[PDB]
Amino acid sequence: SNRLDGKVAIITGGTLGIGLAIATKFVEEGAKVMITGRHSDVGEKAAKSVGTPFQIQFFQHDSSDEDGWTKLFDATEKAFGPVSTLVNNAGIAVNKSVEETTTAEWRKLLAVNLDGVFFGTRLGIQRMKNKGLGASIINMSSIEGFVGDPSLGAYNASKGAVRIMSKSAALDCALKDYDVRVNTVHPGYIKTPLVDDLPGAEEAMSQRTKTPMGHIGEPNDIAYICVYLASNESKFATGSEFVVDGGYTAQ
Amino acid sequence: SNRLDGKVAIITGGTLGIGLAIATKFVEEGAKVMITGRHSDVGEKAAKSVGTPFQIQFFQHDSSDEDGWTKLFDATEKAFGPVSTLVNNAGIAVNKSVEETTTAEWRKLLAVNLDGVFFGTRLGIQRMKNKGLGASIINMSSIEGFVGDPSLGAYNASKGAVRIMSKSAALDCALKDYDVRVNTVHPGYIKTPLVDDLPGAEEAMSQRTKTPMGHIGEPNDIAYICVYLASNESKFATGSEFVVDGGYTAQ
Amino acid sequence: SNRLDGKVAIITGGTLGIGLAIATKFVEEGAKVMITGRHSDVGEKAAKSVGTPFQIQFFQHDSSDEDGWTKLFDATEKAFGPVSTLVNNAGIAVNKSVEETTTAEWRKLLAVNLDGVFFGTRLGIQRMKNKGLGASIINMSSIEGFVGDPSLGAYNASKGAVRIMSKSAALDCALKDYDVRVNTVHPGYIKTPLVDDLPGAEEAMSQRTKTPMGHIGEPNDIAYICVYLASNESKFATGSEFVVDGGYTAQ
Amino acid sequence: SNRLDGKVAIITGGTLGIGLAIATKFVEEGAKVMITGRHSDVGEKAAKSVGTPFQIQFFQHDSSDEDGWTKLFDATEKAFGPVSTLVNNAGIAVNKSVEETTTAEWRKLLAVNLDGVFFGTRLGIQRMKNKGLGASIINMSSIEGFVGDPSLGAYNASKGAVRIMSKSAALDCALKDYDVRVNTVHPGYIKTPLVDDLPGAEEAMSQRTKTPMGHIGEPNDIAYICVYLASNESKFATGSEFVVDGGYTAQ
Ligand SMILES: [Cl-]
Ligand SMILES: [Cl-]
Ligand SMILES: [Mg+2]
Ligand SMILES: [Mg+2]
Repeated sequence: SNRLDGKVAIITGGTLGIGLAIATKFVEEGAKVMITGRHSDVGEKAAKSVGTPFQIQFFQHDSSDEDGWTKLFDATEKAFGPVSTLVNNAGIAVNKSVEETTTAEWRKLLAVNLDGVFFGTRLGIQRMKNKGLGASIINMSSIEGFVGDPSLGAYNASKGAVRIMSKSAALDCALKDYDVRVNTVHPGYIKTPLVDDLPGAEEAMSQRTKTPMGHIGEPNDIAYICVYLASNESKFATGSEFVVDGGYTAQ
Repeated sequence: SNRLDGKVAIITGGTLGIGLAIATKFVEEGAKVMITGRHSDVGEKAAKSVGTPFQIQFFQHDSSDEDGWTKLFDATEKAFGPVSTLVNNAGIAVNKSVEETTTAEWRKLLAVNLDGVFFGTRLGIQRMKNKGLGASIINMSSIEGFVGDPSLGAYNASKGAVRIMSKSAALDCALKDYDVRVNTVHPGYIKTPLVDDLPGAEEAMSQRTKTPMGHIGEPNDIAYICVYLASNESKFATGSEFVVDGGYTAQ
Repeated sequence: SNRLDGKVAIITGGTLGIGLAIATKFVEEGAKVMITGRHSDVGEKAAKSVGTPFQIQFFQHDSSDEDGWTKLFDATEKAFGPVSTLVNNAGIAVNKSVEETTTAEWRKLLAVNLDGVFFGTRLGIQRMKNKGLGASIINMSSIEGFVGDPSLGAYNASKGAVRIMSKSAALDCALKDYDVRVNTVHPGYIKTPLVDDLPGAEEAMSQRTKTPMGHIGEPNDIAYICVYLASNESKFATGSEFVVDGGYTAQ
Repeated sequence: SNRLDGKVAIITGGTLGIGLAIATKFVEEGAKVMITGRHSDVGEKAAKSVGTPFQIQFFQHDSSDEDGWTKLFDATEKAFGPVSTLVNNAGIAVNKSVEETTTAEWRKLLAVNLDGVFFGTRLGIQRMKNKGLGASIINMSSIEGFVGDPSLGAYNASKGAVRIMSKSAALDCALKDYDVRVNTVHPGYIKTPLVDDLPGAEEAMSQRTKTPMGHIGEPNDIAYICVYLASNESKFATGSEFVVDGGYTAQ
């Protein structure tokens, strides 16, 4: 308990599923949290469901929106004081092979999944370096950052990019003594309402040729590894990849 | 707090350095612990330094000793009840290139670092499967399981072996619904009394071309990732590698 | 000899350095080659230096230019018949950390290094599937696709993207029986006239803490692995990463 | 043609399947070859099938036999002159999970697959260093060196060991300017008479959930990457992993 004492976290895509579980456990461990999402309806309800505005607030933002990133860091500092912790969790999927990806689909997915993580990482380093915060940037980088999927071409590109860009940022922050760590988290298949809304999706993901455990994960599985990485417990972990996938990548 | 409620852990090489830190944090999180080591003098003192014999005990054992593994699981069950958690941390180093490794050095190091982890993993699966324990085997597998070191040839062999053997065991346990997870932890350079006893060793390990953070870790850095992996917080993590190395492998 | 009998290859950035060496060895092994580059002065001289217009031609192209990719495949087919082989070699570097990367630098580098490899791979699959050509797409994906560099943030993002996007494409082509393979090549540091023009670059690259061989490579080092991947010798290799780096990533 | 001009190669387990194909292509490319195997009936027939005793000979040897390794290098030097090239191909498999592996099975498999590769690599470095031979050690390290298989526990241990031990040897040889390269080759599933003798093996290996190409490879698939690694074409490749697996590890 109090594993995130004094921390101030931004969690992009924090209004549902994995992001909301990360936000929930972060508040339970003593962090102040600003969650982001595209929809005020979802986001204001989500913040209130977790805690008071002294614990957690919502900021409406598309991660692809560069100017919005400045507003987001300014709003979080105004509410909670200097930001110590950034979880770049916002992402979209296109269910196309490379061959069948349109240029419009390619640009839209990279704008959220890659540009957004770049904008957040770049700004996070500038705003959180050299303040003795034990600062931590956690980039969501998928099992699709390790292995290909024939029907997730653009998503694979974005997650590979996040995986190695995060190492670059980890190294620069370490070498310059910035007191900022950067790591990637790689979820396998996770049961969310969105999976539950697609008939047969969980059953397909639970086949042993996909997930050896024969079931898929829950959002708290990703929340717990994020608490470790945001905490000072992980002060020697930087430039690392943390996989939580039911054995998906082990075979 | 109470993150290892009800757990019963064996930690090999648990009498000093990283193993002792893992044992200390495991007891602090509510686990019963049996630590092993070659020397009764070190081991009985270490157990008493951490807690009462109702919390932690010592069992004298060389991990290379196959028959001793049976005695160790029997003694732990007699003291604390069924074992839920095994940390295979016992290991030795030979400071020779492959070229300059004698056959006697090769066999001695593999007996501890590889045979020992095999004997512990094999027995752990048999003893901890199908009991609803949330069982977890944590194999120590080094940054030397990912990258070569020209003067650690046999050690590199042993750590590569542990890395991939652990995936095999993770997959079999997952596919057979055994309720046993197997993961590897990969420390970079860690400050211990043994490092402190070698003049200039910490300074060499802290050079940026080795450890980008410009310093080395402390035993608690490895203890915290082991608490996560032993706990039910990591119930969807199996067959994964967890690196805590100050950026060593990121460059 | 004749290891690329009947092959028709496009090599982007084929007018200089690594691309020119690949083109030279491809023509030697019996391939017909279209090389691309931004500058017709360089490109027309380069094609004539290697062979006759029945062996090798130049097509002026920026790999970021989507419409130009269509014209490039059309021109290659007109000159040499159906394309069997694509080497996505064109690339640029920005020598900035993630922190210091401007948005204009980010967008410019991703346009060439990521968008261009996507446009080439997508069009390559569409044009070379189901023609019994033994088709092969070779993506240049850098050692910077495996490890971070603190001063190559955008470059690392682009090379990690190419690494995993290529696996996606490899799998879709294999599962659909397209007779198209996709693989990545990961050069370490290679001596080119351009490296010769950067004072101290080769010397810095040649430090044992960077390249263990204590020297950097030459363009033919990359040409020879590309001949293997373009040829039918590699008909069971798809979704693989081929590193030629002097030991850079082994430590 | 003549890609292995002047080379003198030892190929362990060179009398059947993959080893025999490597030997066949090595002789075709101008190498002198000593093949090893346990059975003189098979070995003498295999050598005569490929070439004359001035091109290729057989030496009876179990790779687990340390004293026999000395006699093998002595016999090869006597027949062909100084050895330039070693392919550590000899291997055995036990079809047991870690849980089900007997100690006798463990020790027997490690004696061949790990001890034998150590004995060969160590002796190879000692005999081929500092002779200007362009020396090359190629270690067979399996897709089972990258991913687990629930029913290949000891095999996975041995192949992970070879993978990382080879990086250690590569680095020491590079740093000491020995003119010795060390690399690993990782075959996927390969059709051999031995696979043909296991009912349903090829069919199981050919499922898209195992090999995405929907078929397995042939021995020449491994021979061609070994020619590249033995030749001076690969003079900048050391400490690298070369996977030829039909897409097995890409998903
Ligand atoms: Cl040009
Ligand atoms: Cl034989
Ligand atoms: Mg490195
Ligand atoms: Mg896989």
